[PDB]
Amino acid sequence: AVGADAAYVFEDPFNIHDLKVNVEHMTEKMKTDIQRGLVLRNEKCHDYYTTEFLYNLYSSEGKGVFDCRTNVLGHLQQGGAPTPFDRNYGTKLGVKAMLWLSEKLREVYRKGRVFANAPDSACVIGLKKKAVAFSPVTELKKDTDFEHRMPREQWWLSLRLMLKMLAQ
Amino acid sequence: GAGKAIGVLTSGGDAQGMNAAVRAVTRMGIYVGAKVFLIYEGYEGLVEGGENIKQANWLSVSNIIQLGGTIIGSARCKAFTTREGRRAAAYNLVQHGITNLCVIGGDGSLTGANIFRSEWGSLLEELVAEGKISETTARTYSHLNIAGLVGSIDNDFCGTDMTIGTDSALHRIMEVIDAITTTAQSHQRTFVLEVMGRHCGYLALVSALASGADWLFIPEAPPEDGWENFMCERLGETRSRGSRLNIIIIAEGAIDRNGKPISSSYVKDLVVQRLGFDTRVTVLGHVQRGGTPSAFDRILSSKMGMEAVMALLEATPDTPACVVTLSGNQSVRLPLMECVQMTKEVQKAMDDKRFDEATQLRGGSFENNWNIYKLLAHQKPPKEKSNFSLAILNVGAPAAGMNAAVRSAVRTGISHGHTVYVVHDGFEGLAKGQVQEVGWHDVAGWLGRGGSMLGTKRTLPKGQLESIVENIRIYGIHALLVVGGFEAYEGVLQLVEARGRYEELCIVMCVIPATISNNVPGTDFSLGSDTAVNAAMESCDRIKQSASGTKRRVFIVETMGGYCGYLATVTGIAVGADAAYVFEDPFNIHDLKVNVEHMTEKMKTDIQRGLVLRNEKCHDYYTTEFLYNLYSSEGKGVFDCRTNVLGHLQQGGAPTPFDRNYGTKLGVKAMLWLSEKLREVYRKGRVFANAPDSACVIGLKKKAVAFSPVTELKKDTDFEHRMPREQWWLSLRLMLKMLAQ
Amino acid sequence: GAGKAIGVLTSGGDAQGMNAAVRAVTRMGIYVGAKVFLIYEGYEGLVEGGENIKQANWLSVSNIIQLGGTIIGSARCKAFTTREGRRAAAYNLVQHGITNLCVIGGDGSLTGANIFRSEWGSLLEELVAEGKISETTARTYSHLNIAGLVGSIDNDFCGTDMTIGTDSALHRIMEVIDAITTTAQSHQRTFVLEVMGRHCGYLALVSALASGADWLFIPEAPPEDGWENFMCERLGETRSRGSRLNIIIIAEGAIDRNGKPISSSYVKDLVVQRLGFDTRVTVLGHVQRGGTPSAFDRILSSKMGMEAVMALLEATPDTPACVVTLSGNQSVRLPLMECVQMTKEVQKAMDDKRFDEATQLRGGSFENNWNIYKLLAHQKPPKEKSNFSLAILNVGAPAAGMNAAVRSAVRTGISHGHTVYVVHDGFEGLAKGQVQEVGWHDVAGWLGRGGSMLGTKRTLPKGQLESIVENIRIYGIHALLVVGGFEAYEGVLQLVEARGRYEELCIVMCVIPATISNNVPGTDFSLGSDTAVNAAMESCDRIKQSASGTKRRVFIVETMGGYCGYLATVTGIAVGADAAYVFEDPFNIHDLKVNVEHMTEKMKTDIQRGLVLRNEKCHDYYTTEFLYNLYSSEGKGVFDCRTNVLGHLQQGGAPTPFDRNYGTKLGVKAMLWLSEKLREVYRKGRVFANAPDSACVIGLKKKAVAFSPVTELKKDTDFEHRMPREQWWLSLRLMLKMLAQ
Ligand SMILES: Nc1ncnc2c1ncn2[C@@H]1O[C@H](COP(=O)(O)OP(=O)(O)O)[C@@H](O)[C@H]1O
Ligand SMILES: Nc1ncnc2c1ncn2[C@@H]1O[C@H](COP(=O)(O)OP(=O)(O)O)[C@@H](O)[C@H]1O
Ligand SMILES: Nc1ncnc2c1ncn2[C@@H]1O[C@H](COP(=O)(O)OP(=O)(O)O)[C@@H](O)[C@H]1O
Ligand SMILES: Nc1ncnc2c1ncn2[C@@H]1O[C@H](COP(=O)(O)OP(=O)(O)O)[C@@H](O)[C@H]1O
Ligand SMILES: Nc1ncnc2c1ncn2[C@@H]1O[C@H](COP(=O)(O)OP(=O)(O)O)[C@@H](O)[C@H]1O
Ligand SMILES: Nc1ncnc2c1ncn2[C@@H]1O[C@H](COP(=O)(O)OP(=O)(O)O)[C@@H](O)[C@H]1O
Ligand SMILES: O=P(O)(O)OC[C@H]1O[C@](O)(COP(=O)(O)O)[C@@H](O)[C@@H]1O
Ligand SMILES: O=P(O)(O)OC[C@H]1O[C@](O)(COP(=O)(O)O)[C@@H](O)[C@@H]1O
Ligand SMILES: O=P(O)(O)OC[C@H]1O[C@](O)(CO)[C@@H](O)[C@@H]1O
Ligand SMILES: O=P(O)(O)OC[C@H]1O[C@](O)(CO)[C@@H](O)[C@@H]1O
Repeated sequence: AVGADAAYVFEDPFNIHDLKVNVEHMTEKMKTDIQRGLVLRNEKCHDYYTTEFLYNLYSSEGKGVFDCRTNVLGHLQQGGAPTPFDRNYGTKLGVKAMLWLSEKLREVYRKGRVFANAPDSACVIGLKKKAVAFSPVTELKKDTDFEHRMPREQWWLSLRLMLKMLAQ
Repeated sequence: GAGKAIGVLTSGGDAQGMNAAVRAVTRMGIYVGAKVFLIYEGYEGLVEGGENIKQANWLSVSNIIQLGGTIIGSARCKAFTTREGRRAAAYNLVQHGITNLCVIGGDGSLTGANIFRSEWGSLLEELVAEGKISETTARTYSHLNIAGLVGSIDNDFCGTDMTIGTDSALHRIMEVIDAITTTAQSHQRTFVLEVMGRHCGYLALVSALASGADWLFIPEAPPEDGWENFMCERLGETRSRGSRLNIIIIAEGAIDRNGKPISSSYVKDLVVQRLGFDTRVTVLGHVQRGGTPSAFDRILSSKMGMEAVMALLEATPDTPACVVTLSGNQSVRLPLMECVQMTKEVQKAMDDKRFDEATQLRGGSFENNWNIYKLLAHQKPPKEKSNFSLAILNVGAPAAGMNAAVRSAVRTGISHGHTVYVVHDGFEGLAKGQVQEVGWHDVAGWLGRGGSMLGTKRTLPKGQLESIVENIRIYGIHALLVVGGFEAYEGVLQLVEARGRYEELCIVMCVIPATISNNVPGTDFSLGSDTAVNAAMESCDRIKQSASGTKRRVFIVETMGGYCGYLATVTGIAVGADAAYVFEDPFNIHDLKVNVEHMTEKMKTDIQRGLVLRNEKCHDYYTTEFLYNLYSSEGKGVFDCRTNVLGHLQQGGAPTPFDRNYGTKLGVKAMLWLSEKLREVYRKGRVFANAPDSACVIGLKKKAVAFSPVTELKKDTDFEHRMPREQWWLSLRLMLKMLAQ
Repeated sequence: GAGKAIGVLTSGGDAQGMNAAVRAVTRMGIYVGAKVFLIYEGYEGLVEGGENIKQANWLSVSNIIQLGGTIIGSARCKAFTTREGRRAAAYNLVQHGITNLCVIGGDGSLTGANIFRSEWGSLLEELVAEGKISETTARTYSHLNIAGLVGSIDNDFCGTDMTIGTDSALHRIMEVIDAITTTAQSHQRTFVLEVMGRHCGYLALVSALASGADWLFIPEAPPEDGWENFMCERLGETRSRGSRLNIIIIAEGAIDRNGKPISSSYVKDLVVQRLGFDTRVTVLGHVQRGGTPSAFDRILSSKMGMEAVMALLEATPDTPACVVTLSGNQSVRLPLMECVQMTKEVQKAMDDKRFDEATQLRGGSFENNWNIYKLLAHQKPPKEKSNFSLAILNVGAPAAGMNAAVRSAVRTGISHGHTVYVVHDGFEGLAKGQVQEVGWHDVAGWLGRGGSMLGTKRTLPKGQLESIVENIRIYGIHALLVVGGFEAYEGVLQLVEARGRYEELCIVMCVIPATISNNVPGTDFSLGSDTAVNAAMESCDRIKQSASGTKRRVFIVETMGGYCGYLATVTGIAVGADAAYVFEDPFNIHDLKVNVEHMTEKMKTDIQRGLVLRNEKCHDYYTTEFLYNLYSSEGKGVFDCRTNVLGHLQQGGAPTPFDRNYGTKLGVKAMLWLSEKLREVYRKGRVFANAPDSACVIGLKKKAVAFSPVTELKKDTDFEHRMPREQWWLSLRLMLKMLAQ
């Protein structure tokens, strides 16, 4: 969204050679009229190559050509008021989850008491590729990384090719 | 660069430092492309051959640099003196195709080595005659090239300022003497300490000078007739005038005027009979021949082993056999028979009761130390009583040796009849007053202490110059002796540059460089650097032991020294570090990658460890945490990484024997120069020092002492990074990088 | 809590550690509110009086804890044996109003002290009769209370497990022996080392056991008839079967069966005549009586000096005179004449040729060490040849002592006829195979090495348990001896808890605790802690020297040890640190303010320095950088602050004498227990260990050795912080805080 020259991410492992390759591209870009740069770093993309590491590397190997600074977008990223999409998306999910909840709740009522024991009674409402789906919470367990707290396969890894293409 | 073989052996009395020499000879010979053979048990295995000779790789001499003695034995041989044994030795070398030989040992082993060279051709002719070898082999290996290394604690060999292993022998001696002084002072006991040194008094003189001994017996200066009365007078004077203990050093070859040996038992019986003092006698024995080698011995043994390999590969049959030695503070190369003959001539002159001729043959440095020792041992009653007044300052960070230099300068000045003051806390004190007059006994026992008794500060004088000028005039101070680091040089320079504005600063000044970092211009060694290298070497040795226990580990160790990379460089040589990152050698990210891949390659071998040193200010960005993260990341799965920061442990505890003697000598010599200039600039009833020659830095140059003016050094100084432009020790980095794979 | 006086003196042969005792006696006596008087030159100044007695403040005993000998002299006196001298001594104490007296010294000085007490009343009566003092003064000071401290390197006093100064004497001896071994091994020479110990063989036995000496002469076990042949057989066997050198220890009071002294010169002449080996003789002499005190001596001297002050202030005239001693590992208190008489009875039994009675009177620990030494010196031919098979592992971080314990266990097992294996890199190795059988000579020379020769890892077994079970079954291993830290205890616990799922883990297991941090449950001391405390003490002493040179400075020093604050606590006691921040003593910001203001107050005095220790994990937030910023800010203008991080230097270099012997003893005893259980659980042709009693931790409890089951310790262990619930050493923190102002 901001035309960043690089975005370092856990899902795309990077070593010191990749950082050199990005630094020399930044040196080449500094010869042109657009004498600036911006690289993003996820807060836990690398165990060792932290943001201070990248600062020192970029400052050293780009000495004389450019200088370097660091920013840490803290809890500003949680945002102020929600966007129009978040308002509508939250409203729709609240209605649809409640409808599904009422349907299951009258389904599992028998002999004067509620009794939900099947795995289908504990679900995650979510917008899949096409439309809404209610995946059981236990069925998702085989597609979840509880160490890193994220799913195995993520749909948005295709966007990284566009990111790297739009940057020289 | 080579297609030939090298042989190496140790012979004679072992000395701690031989292992570093064998390592350096082996690794340089392998680097140059030559085959290296380790010859065990000295000449005995040279004659015997077979399993005693075996080819060595880069790992054969690994993990030995910190060990005393020698790993290849050095037994004594009798058959090699005979021609039958020498032809057998030549046959063994020919069977293994060895045409060069390195011998580490004293005068006798080197004499046998050259006799072996001098008839190598005839031995091959005899071997061909009996049919042991063919004619082609004799023609191929027709010559033998010899390079000699002098390993001995005695330090009698004439062509060498320091034999391999004598500094560490002094370390063992001073460890013993430092132990004795506590109980001796506690019980008020005299002690007679018998030191080794076959027919030489170097060890006894240096140890007596470093320990403040009350009397010394050396064969080079035997005591005069009726010396017993003079001994009793001195020892009675010391123990009467506040000296709680007395120490008597006696070499194992000491003699009288008639050449007859003086026994330590005699000295004990004399002091008991004629003074009644409770006394004891200790023979230090073979403790001197063992222990870990000191830092200087490792560095020197590495330099000499490298140079010996260069000599063996660049020699020709017309070239005479050579030894590699010290002259000044560089690795010179001399011919073997000249040095052997000069040592024998010294011994013969000393045996013929020509003690003056023997003294003049060895060199005048021994006589100067002998006179310095006698000057500082006891108080000769002064008679000059000049009107001159002095102050002595400590400035900069504390260094091990400041107390020795202050004691030497104070007592020399009291001997010259001056009123001596000492300033507490440096220029800051002199601004705040804090000046007191000092006597002979007020500085007793300071020789063995590290740190600073007066106190030291980094404060510079220009901010408090009005108060400094006031106190200079109140106490009538006519000269300053500022012993310290770069801040001392800066302060004396500021006082000189302010002479026009202030007349009282028209005053003689001398700077004794004393700092661990070795950054003061005008000298090769700053007082306190040897103690710091030894402390860092000990710490890094413990770290290597920790790393070798936890296999597949690398350590990043941070050394002090500011922008000066001396302390990291010589430390890394002394502990076999794989790299030492230094301001004077700029390094980028590519060099760090290159070092990481070498560490990965080394982790495939049997030596699965690593150690890289980093000066505390070698790089603006690539700090120690940066190197940690880089090494941990790119070496993931192969090894892990840890960091250590050697903080103010590098200032060391007690000073080494070298720092004690070096500080003592600089204090005497600076005071002599100070008195000479002070009586020179006295005219019409007042002192008036305005020329730039009156403000100087005493320092040991390449050869000997020199007094460089403080303003003349300004054009060779970096006041941004606080160090000189050109430094003599940048050559050692090539040896450091060579000894590491 | 007091309104009375204390007197203190040192007498007899000095020992390094007396200075710490004098400091602790003085500072505790001042803390309790009593006046303290330093009595110089021992009983000589007690009789002489006058200037020899002077009142002491908190700074009189400052900057002495790291010094050997004694600062108050300890001369010998002859007049005090007479009643005229004793009444003069009593008169001097009465003139200064001293009614309590602390005496530091051996049996003779304490005997004279009690004779002085036993007639104090009659001496006062005589002084009143001659008119020296008035009746009111005699009635006020009518009694004398005595507390004794045993300062001696010999360690002959019966009521004390360790006399003040014997551990440091062992440090001096091992420094000497470590020096000798390099040249001895280099030249293949026998050595005869004469150690002190007046009529006692403690020093010789411990040093021989720590150095792997090939023969020992002690008076408590004189050699049998015709011992010369047996000596020649052993020394010929060693030097024949790969032992390059031989070491012979000989106490200075050694004797034959007829009580006749055996001279070291005789031993030399015997080995020359009957074996022809090149040999030498060294008399270590008074080196043992001096040098810096080791860490244990400082800690012990501080504890005993505190306890002596408590005894003097809580005693009553009916109470007999007492000494403060060691029993187990606590500060007990015994009556003086009982211990004096028992020591004399031992000496008389040894003089009357009742060597068995003298041995049984001293204690069985000496005999056990004597048998352990003879077992491990040479290989007795085994005959059992059991089918049992063993493996030995190193786990955790490397510690100084692991190599000693492995050598002891391997050779004991080979003596018992077992097939012994060693695992390289711990449980990780055992998973990866890496098992090799080991022989007697395969472990020679390991006693003197730090770190780990086998290699150690933090890996735990449950992740590779299938591979571990496979290798256990392939090599037929029937027992494990896992020497290591908390990770070893955890691993053996995991193997025990997995016995139900895997049958091959039904196997006997023993854990030797070996780690610097002293965090393994089931023992008071872990193998390697003494070396680490000594290394940290040396480093902090150098730091204090740096701080005292740069006046008005405070240091924050970070120690290793995880969450266990043992290493920081005992280090801080050993170097007089003003504070030691520890996990077990929670501290908030108010405590840091309180310490900063005390440091500000201390900076007004003559001792303008400071030192606070911080365990590496004492606080989640208040890290070392936090303390740096706080101390620098709130102490701005008064002092500056610096930080040091003692990294893996605290793992130490070579092990101390204690770690060598302690590792050797634990290896033997663990192996004995292992063989006993292994033959107990053998039934119907197979080993089957399933009870919890078959998996244990060998450890030295309050009194003696115990084998606690690994599962029983689980209810007394903190697996979150990796340390036991209750720790014996939390009492030392009160002494630490008391000795600091
Ligand atoms: N003139 C000589 N000819 C042949 N070999 C010699 C000669 N002198 C000494 N050697 C050899 O040097 C070895 C030891 O030398 P030595 O003089 O005893 O000790 P150091 O090296 O301390 O002088 C001896 O084994 C001997 O074989
Ligand atoms: N501290 C000492 N140790 C060893 N020898 C000494 C010492 N002091 C003096 N000597 C020697 O004893 C002799 C007498 O001392 P000397 O310096 O000549 O006194 P003087 O000033 O009367 O000439 C000299 O030969 C000297 O070299
Ligand atoms: N411990 C050491 N550190 C550095 N250099 C040393 C050391 N020991 C000796 N040297 C060098 O070898 C020389 C030996 O000194 P020496 O001849 O005894 O007295 P002097 O320095 O007065 O000539 C020294 O000048 C020095 O250059
Ligand atoms: N029986 C005694 N009566 C009085 N004083 C004694 C007695 N025994 C020893 N002393 C005093 O103890 C001092 C030294 O004691 P000593 O036995 O010689 O050394 P140590 O403390 O090692 O045993 C002597 O000065 C002596 O005055
Ligand atoms: N390494 C040694 N050092 C000192 N004394 C020893 C040593 N080995 C044995 N002895 C003693 O010499 C004697 C003979 O040795 P011993 O252990 O009895 O052999 P054996 O198994 O034949 O009985 C014994 O009295 C023993 O205590
Ligand atoms: N260096 C030390 N560190 C800690 N404790 C020690 C040290 N030295 C001795 N001790 C303690 O004093 C005792 C002396 O040990 P010792 O009697 O020689 O043999 P053993 O330990 O087998 O009984 C030890 O058990 C120990 O509790
Ligand atoms: O560089 P100098 O002034 O010669 O002294 C070296 C000392 O100075 C230091 O910077 C220490 O500075 P501080 O004592 O002020 O902390 C170290 O490099 C070293 O301990
Ligand atoms: O806590 P342990 O396992 O008993 O050993 C103590 C050592 O272990 C350490 O954690 C060091 O760990 P590393 O060697 O892995 O860096 C330190 O607390 C200390 O050096
Ligand atoms: O060990 P050895 O053979 O007695 O050697 C003694 C000699 O060693 C030396 O250090 C030189 O070999 C001399 O000081 C001493 O005289
Ligand atoms: O210094 P001195 O008086 O010769 O003392 C020797 C004795 O000192 C001791 O250390 C005990 O006083 C004994 O080992 C030795 O016999």
